[PDB]
Amino acid sequence: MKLFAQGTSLDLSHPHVMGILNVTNSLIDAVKHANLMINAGATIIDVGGESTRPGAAEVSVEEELQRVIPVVEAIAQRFEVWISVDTSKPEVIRESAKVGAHIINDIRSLSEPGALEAAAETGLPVCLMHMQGNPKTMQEAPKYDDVFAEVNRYFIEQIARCEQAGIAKEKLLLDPGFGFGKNLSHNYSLLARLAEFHHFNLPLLVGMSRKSMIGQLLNVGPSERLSGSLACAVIAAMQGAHIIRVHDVKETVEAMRVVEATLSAK
Ligand SMILES: Cn1c(SCC(=O)Nc2ccccc2)nc2c(=O)[nH]c(N)nc21
Repeated sequence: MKLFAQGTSLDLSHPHVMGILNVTNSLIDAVKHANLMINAGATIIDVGGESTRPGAAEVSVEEELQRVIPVVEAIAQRFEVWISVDTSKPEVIRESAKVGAHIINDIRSLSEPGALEAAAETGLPVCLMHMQGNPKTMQEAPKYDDVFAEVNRYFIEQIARCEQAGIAKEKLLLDPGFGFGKNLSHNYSLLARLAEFHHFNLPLLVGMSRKSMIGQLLNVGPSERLSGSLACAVIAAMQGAHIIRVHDVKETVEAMRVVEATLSAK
């Protein structure tokens, strides 16, 4: 299983660690952080200029472009690493691809006006993530009759929507969207049944690093969640998840080697 973008490819025969690069001189530092994550073994950098917590500011198109595009460019020029852009805005999707972005990672699965068309035109890989509602309201009272079945249904419909716009199935990644309109119970149901999403024959991407599903279980703050984050990452990668989105790259990469050695022997 492979992905293709910007003339290169990503070989998904082993788990990949995707390092988080938040962009909120800013440019000097982002590049430094990207370099460390690459030295620690990250094969993808996820660049994002808009926060997804409920009180977060709606960032304007011009503010998001100013923060994200120079970082994406500066990485594609310096390094061989793949670049994921964490945006919902067609303009950022377009401008990101023009300066070397390899993956469109949209928490809203191209629901914004023009995002679907913009993504198709780039020809890049697209991640389709599940969220109930939207970031400012999704955690109030998340509800499912059956959370696995409903996330599954959502992937069926969104793959179809992507194909209808000329985005081939082979471009797509799927992500159950841990913490995106889900309580503690919902998150763990999804993680326990993650391997069952393989029936789509598509790369699974997961993001659980330092999240509330760990925080509520250990009753600790974000800085104290590493062990819980590694446990999540290992549980996911053992079930065949292809890309793991994390803050702590060195440690996750180390844990992924142990998983890979275990999977190779199986
Ligand atoms: C951009 N993005 C995010 S941002 C939220 C976050 O990191 N929260 C958070 C960070 C630190 C502490 C607590 C919560 N989560 C995902 C995900 O799970 N999947 C994909 N594909 N993209 C994603």
